[PDB]
Amino acid sequence: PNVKFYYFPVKALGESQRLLLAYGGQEFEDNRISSENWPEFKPKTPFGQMPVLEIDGKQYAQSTAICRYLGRKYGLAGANDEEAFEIDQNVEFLNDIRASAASVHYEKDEAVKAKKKAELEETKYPFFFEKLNEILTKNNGHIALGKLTWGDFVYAGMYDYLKAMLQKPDLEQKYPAFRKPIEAVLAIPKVKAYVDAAPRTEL
Amino acid sequence: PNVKFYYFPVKALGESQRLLLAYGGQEFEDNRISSENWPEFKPKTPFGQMPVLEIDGKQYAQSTAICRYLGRKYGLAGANDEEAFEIDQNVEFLNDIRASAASVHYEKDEAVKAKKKAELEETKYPFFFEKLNEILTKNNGHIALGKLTWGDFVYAGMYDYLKAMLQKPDLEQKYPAFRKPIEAVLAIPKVKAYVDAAPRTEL
Repeated sequence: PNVKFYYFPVKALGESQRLLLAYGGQEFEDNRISSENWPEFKPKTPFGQMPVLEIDGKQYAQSTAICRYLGRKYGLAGANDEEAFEIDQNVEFLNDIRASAASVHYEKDEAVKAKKKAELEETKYPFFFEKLNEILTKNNGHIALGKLTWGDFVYAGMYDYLKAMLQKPDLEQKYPAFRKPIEAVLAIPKVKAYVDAAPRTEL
Repeated sequence: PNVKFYYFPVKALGESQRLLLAYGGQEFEDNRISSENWPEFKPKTPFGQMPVLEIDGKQYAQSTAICRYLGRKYGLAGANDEEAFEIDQNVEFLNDIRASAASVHYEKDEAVKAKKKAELEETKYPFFFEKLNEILTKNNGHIALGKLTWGDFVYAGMYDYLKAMLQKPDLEQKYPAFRKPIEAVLAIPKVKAYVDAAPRTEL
C-alpha cells in the first residue's frame, strides 16, 4: 500500500511506528518534519499533532493507538482479548513512567525543575523502576506475555527519550533488564536492517 | 461471575469502569477504598495503583486498558480493526486533555500553578476545546464512530474530574456539545439505574 508516516526527526514517540512498519515488511515514506516546517503540516493532521500514519490516503493519528493497530495487523497483539489486554495494560503503565519524566523534562524554569526532579527521585521513580524491572523479569525481557509484542516496539522506540527526560543515561547499568526489549526488537532481521538503515538521534 | 472493582471513592478515572459494568448487566462489589485504607490494598494490586478489576480472581489493572476490554466484551469497540482504532485514537486525544489539566491541578505551589494555568489558557486549552467540540459535533454527540462506544463511557466517567482540574465548572456553557456523551450513556436504562443507585462526588 502507499504508506506515509509523518513525525518529527527524532525517535521519541513516533519511532515505535517506524519499527513496527519495518517489522511488517511495509515500505513507507519516512516523512521527518522539522520543527520549522511543522506549521505547514499541522492543520492537515487530524489533531494538530504528529505522528500521523497515512495508508491509501486514510489518516491514523495518536502514537499508542497507531502502534496497537499495526500490532493487531502484524500478529503482535496476543491471540485473544485477555492477552491483548495484558499488552495494553503494561503499555499503559510505561505511559505513566513517560508522563512522570515528561513533567520534569518540559519544565522551563530551572529551579522548579530541580525541585520536581528531587521529589520524583524519592517518591515515584524508585517505585517505577522496581516495577518495570519486575515486569521485564517476569516477562523474560519483554514488556508483556513473556514474548515479542507491539508493547516491545513501544518501549524500544521511546527508551532513549525516556532516559533523556529522566536525565539518566546510565539507567540500564543499575537495571540491565531494561535493555532487553530493545534487543528482542533488534533481533529481527527486517528491523535491524531498517535501523542500520535509519538516521540516529539521541532521543 | 464474581466481579470486584477497586478504586478510590471518587469518579475520576475509575467511574468509566463502573459505568461499563452497569451497562453490561454485571453485578459487582464496588469496593471504594479510601485514601486512609489504600496502603493496605496497594501491595495487593499489580502496579501499586487503582483501578483494579478482578474477575474470578484474575486482576485487570490500568483504567483505559480495563475500559477497552469491557468495551470489547460488551460490543462497544466497533466491528473491525479500523473502527476499534478510531475509538482508541479519540480516547488517546482525551487523555492529552486530562494530562494537560492534571499538570495544573496537581501543582502544590500556588504561584507556579497560576503561571501554568495562564500559559495553558493561551496555548493548549483553546485548541483542545475547539478540537473536542469538532469531534463531538462530527460524531453527533459521541466520542467516536458517530455512536455509542466505550469511549463515551471513558469521557462520561471522567468529565467532572476534568472540569474540576480545568477549574472550569461552566465548561459546557460555552460548549454545549460537551454534555452529550454523558446524555448518551445516561440514556441507557441499566446505566441510569446504577447512577441513581450510586454515590455522588464532585469529581
